[PDB]
Amino acid sequence: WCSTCLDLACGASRECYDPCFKAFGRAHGKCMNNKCRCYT
Repeated sequence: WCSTCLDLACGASRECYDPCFKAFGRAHGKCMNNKCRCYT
């Protein structure tokens, strides 16, 4: 289904930038399905 997808809902680039950065390493993702999905 989703490879680089976190379990946190989107709503603030900063909110997902914390995890999306500590999980994948790069704060670069978007909000898909009420959830932030980072990509590489």
